[PDB]
Amino acid sequence: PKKRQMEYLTRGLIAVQTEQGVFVSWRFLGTDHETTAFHLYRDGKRITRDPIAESTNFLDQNGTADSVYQVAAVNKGREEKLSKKARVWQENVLEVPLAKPEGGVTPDGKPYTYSANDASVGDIDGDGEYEMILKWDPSNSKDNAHDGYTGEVLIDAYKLDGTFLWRINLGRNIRAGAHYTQFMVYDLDGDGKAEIAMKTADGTTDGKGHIIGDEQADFRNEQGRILSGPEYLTVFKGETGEALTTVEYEPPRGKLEDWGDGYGNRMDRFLAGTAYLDGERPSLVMARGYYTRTVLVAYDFRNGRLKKRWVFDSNQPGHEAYAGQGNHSLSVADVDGDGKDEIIYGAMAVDHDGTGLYSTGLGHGDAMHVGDLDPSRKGLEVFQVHEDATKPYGLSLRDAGTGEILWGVHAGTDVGRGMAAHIDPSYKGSLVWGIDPPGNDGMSYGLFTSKGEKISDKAPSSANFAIWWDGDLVRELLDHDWDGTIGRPKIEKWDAENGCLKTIFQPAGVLSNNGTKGNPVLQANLFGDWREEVIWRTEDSSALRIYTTTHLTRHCFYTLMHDPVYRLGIAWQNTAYNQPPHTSFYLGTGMKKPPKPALYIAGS
Ligand SMILES: [Ca+2]
Ligand SMILES: [Ca+2]
Ligand SMILES: [Ca+2]
Ligand SMILES: [Ca+2]
Ligand SMILES: [Ca+2]
Ligand SMILES: [Ca+2]
Ligand SMILES: [Ca+2]
Ligand SMILES: [Ca+2]
Ligand SMILES: [Ca+2]
Repeated sequence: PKKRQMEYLTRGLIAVQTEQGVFVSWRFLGTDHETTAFHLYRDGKRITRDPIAESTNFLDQNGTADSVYQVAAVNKGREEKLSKKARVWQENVLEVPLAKPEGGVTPDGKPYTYSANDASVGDIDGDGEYEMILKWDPSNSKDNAHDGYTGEVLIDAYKLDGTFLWRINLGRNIRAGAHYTQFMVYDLDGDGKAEIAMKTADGTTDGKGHIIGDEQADFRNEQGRILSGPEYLTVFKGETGEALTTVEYEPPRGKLEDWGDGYGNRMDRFLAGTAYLDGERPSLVMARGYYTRTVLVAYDFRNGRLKKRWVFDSNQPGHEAYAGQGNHSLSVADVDGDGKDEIIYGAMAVDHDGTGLYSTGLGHGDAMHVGDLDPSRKGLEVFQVHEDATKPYGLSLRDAGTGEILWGVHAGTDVGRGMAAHIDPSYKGSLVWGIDPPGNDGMSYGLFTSKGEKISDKAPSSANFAIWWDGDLVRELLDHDWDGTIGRPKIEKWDAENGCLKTIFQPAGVLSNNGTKGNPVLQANLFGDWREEVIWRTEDSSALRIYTTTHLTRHCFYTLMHDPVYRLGIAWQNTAYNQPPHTSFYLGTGMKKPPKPALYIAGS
């Protein structure tokens, strides 16, 4: 296999106080050998005798609040350089204080405030530790079709120690809302440091205070929309937030009505992804449209410049059937076995070279999941739900590479949420299900194996994120309890024996994001072992709280950020209606040994 550019990562050693001792976990790196084992040191002294070789975690019954840990890789009996010293966290929470921006007033005299919203991660300085890239959302942010002015969108960078690095202000000409700004954080050129790409406009102010274009320009109409004036695409330096290059946004508006309405409702439907279109280095993919005209534009970033790679446009001859298929998210994976990434754009797919891969014709939906959902069947599968009541299926399971529909279930109505996850150890692969979102009819559309066997008419009442949280191979479920105004985050576990969800984590003082959608700020394997961390905002957005597991595992996996599908999932997590990340391999009961990551480290 081709070796993919990936991020340098430190051991990511953490230590957390529990009632039974100090829980320690660290990364198994893509550069480690399958036979690599580990020694642990507490207060300078080795506390392991036999190197730890079956996991990258440890419960130290002799650890105290004052203990300091280091880990060393061991290969062929030879021990390597010890990690940085890790101190013991008092709780399984790392709190990152925020510089909460002050609210304001829109032109119509209506006040707004800010809350901490979607995030992404990138290593902006190349030291092997992630920084947080955080989007602030004003309290007046808008669904496209709802009129009204919005507060300016702000994007911040923070170090995990709470250091505020910079703020980008997108300015008055970028409307706030789920479907507008899609911020892509990645080391696009391979120097070892992440940059940030997003759509910008006249009046966007970068991290060093430099304004893009005309500072005086105001393209907001009486309804608070921006439907005129230049549109730009900017790559910002990770370290400083400074604009590196700005180009014209593609595709341009053209005649408004050609998108299907004159209000920009369909036109201003943006998505973004990072994809290894050559199977070796990342490319940037900025997308516009899914209900009607659908356009994906690929770029390569090198030596301070964006260069257009290709354009997929449903208006192109032979591509008409590709319109109306995109979801409020996209997925990225090598689905056809050529080593190169394809874009799974909801109910259709675009090949690595920008040609049409397939269109299912099943139409736009609000959730999708690409992974090895049926490990008995060669290749990846796509499970998704569908919104159009007139279409054949409310939920569909297909071959990811050919688009062949393996099975589907008719609904004759919008199926607004869906999940695919290994929640039942007695089925090798994912169960899949569809349910109504909160504040709707509370309907279930069934729980099925990925082969289409109906387990029950009543599906798990959570269909949002799935998260590896505890020690076992089953995936847990992340959602919230929505009360009509706010959501209280939770992680739940499926009880397959009696067909119910049990709450296993529900932290106080934090809120979910994006209304009924109930998103975390971010879910990602940020540090420690292969289990995933989760970030939620405090109620007042004075801080982010990053939660990490303290459940001991007997299982060992390479860090998920070194997985070619999972890492790209983190990059698109913020995109429109946030979707959860998946592994390129089947992780679950009865799994075969995963292949070691085929990679090289950017920046040597
Ligand atoms: Ca860093
Ligand atoms: Ca870079
Ligand atoms: Ca491929
Ligand atoms: Ca291909
Ligand atoms: Ca939708
Ligand atoms: Ca499969
Ligand atoms: Ca589990
Ligand atoms: Ca972890
Ligand atoms: Ca989002």
